[PDB]
Amino acid sequence: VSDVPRDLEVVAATPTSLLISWDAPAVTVRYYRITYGETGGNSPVQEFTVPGSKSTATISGLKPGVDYTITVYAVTGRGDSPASSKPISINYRT
Repeated sequence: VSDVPRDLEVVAATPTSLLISWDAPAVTVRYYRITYGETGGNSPVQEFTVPGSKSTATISGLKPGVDYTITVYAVTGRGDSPASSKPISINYRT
């Protein structure tokens, strides 16, 4: 029944890459969408999707010491009614 991402935390931080790790439900999750970009910007860095099969993912192309806002869109869906999940976002300085 747990259909809400959790344990969103940072495992490690390299001088040129960050490793984030959250959680994927047990239901049939089509795909996820992780977008990131500095707060108060006119052009977000970027974003990418995944079969929601992996609960972790590596990212690169950022900068140390800077307010970072990440947002994860858990898109499940079944066969018709677009079950718009509950996208959530959190601010964190990395």
